[PDB]
This record gives sequence, structure tokens and C-alpha cells, in this order.
Amino acid sequence: CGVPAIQPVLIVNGEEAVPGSWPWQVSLQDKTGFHFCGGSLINENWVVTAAHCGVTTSDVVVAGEFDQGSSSEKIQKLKIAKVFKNSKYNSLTINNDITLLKLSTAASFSQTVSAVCLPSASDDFAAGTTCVTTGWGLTRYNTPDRLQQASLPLLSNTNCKKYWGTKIKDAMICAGASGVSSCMGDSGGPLVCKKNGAWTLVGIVSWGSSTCSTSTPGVYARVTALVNWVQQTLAAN
Amino acid sequence: CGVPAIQPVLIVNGEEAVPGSWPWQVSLQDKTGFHFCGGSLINENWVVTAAHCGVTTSDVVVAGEFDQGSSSEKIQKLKIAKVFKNSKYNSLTINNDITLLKLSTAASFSQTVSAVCLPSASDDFAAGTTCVTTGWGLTRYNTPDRLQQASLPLLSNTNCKKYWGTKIKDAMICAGASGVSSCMGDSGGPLVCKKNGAWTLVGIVSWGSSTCSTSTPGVYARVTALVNWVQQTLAAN
Repeated sequence: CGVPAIQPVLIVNGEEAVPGSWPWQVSLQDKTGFHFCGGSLINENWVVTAAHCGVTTSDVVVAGEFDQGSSSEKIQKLKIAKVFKNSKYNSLTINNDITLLKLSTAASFSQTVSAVCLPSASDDFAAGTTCVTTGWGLTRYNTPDRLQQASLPLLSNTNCKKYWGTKIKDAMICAGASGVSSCMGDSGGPLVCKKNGAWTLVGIVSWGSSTCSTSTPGVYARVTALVNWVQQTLAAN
Repeated sequence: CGVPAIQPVLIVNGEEAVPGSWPWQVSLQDKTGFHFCGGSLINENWVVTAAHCGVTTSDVVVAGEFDQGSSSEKIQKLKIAKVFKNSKYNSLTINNDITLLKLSTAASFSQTVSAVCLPSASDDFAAGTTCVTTGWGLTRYNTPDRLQQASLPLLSNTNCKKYWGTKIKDAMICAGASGVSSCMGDSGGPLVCKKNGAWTLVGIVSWGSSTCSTSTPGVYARVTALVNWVQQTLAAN
């Protein structure tokens, strides 16, 4: 996992990504074809997203897109067999914001469709570390056709509390406050960090500034606090 | 519909309701028993809630509760056969925020469990009209065991724009700004108005002040703009 065939070359204030460079990035679409949330493939049969995306078996997982306005990409619209919302999820506090999507039919991995790595529960993602977030959410609080990316730093929970207070829980990790912002439509999408040459999912786009303020920290589901559940869920289904 | 057997006697700044007086009010609970959203029974097999509640077939519809901390109420924990999210729903803008829940097994109507009425698409709910909202959301931005209620006035879209601007769409109806506020956990719940002696669902608790400010208007899904879909959905399933 985590090594794109098409190497990425480095959301409000983001940049257009190189087509197919974030192979695990999928798009959650309603019956209507409307993109409402991002997702990350972890294997050919499972997608990780935000519990708040409120995905159902009537939504579809779309893989391999770059330009959502395009009809010329070899994309995969996959049916969802079932929705696994983490029982620890608290919608009131947006805590433990993660849901697993089991596909009815397996994605066909290619150059443009592949898996992101998942970390170990004990892994350390240090404050100051520069990671990348991707997605098709608003670029202006203004919806892009083409997939955007942005490099941004991890913050420590303590420093994040400075902005958000008691809203930040252990199962949360803050990123941003750097001149870029994840925004409406980015939710469920990946926050990845590169190490020993591969990308690991450290966060799931969860919530942030009501106006996608670029000077405010973005909040993501801390994958290290949720990976045991991911593993438990895959093991059992 | 809309005529409680146990007559209601007239959420932040609300009041405890008379037990069983809002018979259509249900509670959406996760596997864990955690109440995350409200709902309204429209008949013995269907529940109307907010699309944003992100309900799945793994959540349960609970009917007949007053005190969620109690073990002595004759309540009904109903399985959900399927989730019908309105395809018009836009999560980015929280527009057309409605989902229908079809129960696996029919609720047993009683004195404490019954249906709310649905209006006609053409119905007029005038600004200034006093309605009631119910639910178990926070009473302080602080979660209540016992069901709360609050009377509050309808606002016109135009006046509401004054506070929320372009966020207010045609499928939205504002209520509050009156000294009471719907709050986290109230979502999916009812906004009912009494006329010709019965209660009609005019709104579905949708969104509002990030701090449940009592001087800010609450936003609810305007049932008149969604009732045709409700009827279409029931007709077909």
C-alpha cells in the first residue's frame, strides 16, 4: 500500500493534483451523481470515510476520477454492500468520526486506483510534520471539477485546544492553520503522511471552520485511535 | 393523525414535556444505545428524520420513551428495514434535509405512540405563528434524560436571511430567535404547528447556531417542500 504508480507532485488554497496521483481517493456520490464526500480505499473491498458523511447502500463509491466533469476517464462506480459506522461515533461531538464501506463488488486495482496504508495504533505522528489532504470540496467558501491537494502541518491536541477548546478529543487530530483549509465536500477524505516512501492515512477529513478559515486548524479523525476497530471490522466481514 | 391521546401542556430554555404527550417523537439510537437524533412517526411503518442524521440499518428507532434513563417505560425498539435519503439532499448546504425510515416491523400504536400529520405542499405556515419543537438534545451547550419541548415562532425566509444570508434555501424554514434553541441531539426531530385541533409537521430539526444561541434563528427542513417526495416514497414502498 501507499505507493502511487503515478507519483504525486506537490480545499481552499490548494492546487490541482497530477491526475491519478492519489489512487486511494474515491468520491461518495448520491443517486443523482452529486459528490458529497471523499473516501479512501484500504483494499479492493473496503473504503474508509467519515461517519458524518452519512453514507447508505443507495450511495455509490466512485474510483479513478480526477475530473468529475469529464466523461473520458476510465472510472469505477462501485455499489456498497454495507455501511459499518464505528459504534464509538458520537455525532453530537463529531468524535470517532469513521465509517467503513464494504463494496458489493471489488475494485479493480490499477495505476489510478490503489490502497493507502493504515498505521499501527501505537504510531507517532509528530506535531510539525507535513502531510497532504486531497478532495473535491469547495475551493472558496465554488466547487472544483478536478481533484485538489494541499500540504499542511500536524498540530498537537494541546495547541489545537487553543482554538477549539473542549471540542478536541483524543480521537481527533488537528491539521492546517497554515494558509490552506479542508472545506465542505472534503469530508471523509484522506489526510496522508509520507514515510519510508509510502503514504499512511493519519486522518479522515472531519470538521473545521464554519467558513473554511485558512488560519484555523482543520480537525480530522485520528486514524491511530480507530485503526483497531478498522482491523476488527475487516477481520469479521 | 396529530391528536395526542395524552394532551401536551405548554433544547435550550425548554421545559420538560408531559410524559407521552408527543407520541410521534422517536429517538434514533446507535448499537450502543446512544441517542444521536430525533424522528417523527408518520404511520406505523415509517419514520421521518433529517438526512444529516446519517441513519443506517444498524441504528434503531425507539418509540414511547419519555425518560431515556428509565427502565420502567413500555417502549418499542424497532429495527429499520431501509433508509430513504431524499436524492435532493445536499449535505454541503444542508438543503432538503430529510430521510424516511421504513421499519422492519410495524410500530404498535398506543396512547404513547402515534403519528404526526403531514401538510399539503401548498399549505401556508405564516411568519409569527407559534409552533413547538421537541427532543432530547442538549439543554446547555448537558444532556437530558427526559423529553423537552419549547414553543417558538416561525420566521419568514427573508427575515431569516438577515442572520444567515445565502445559507437559507427554499427548502428551509426558520424558527426561534425567541429565547429558546434546538441543540445537538435535537436534529431529525419535529417542529409541529397546531391547527383545526391537530399537530402538523412543518419542520424537521436541521441546523442552527454553532453554540445553540437563543437569539439566533433555528433552521428546519421545510416539510411543505418535501412532502411530495415523502408521499412518492411511501407510495412506492
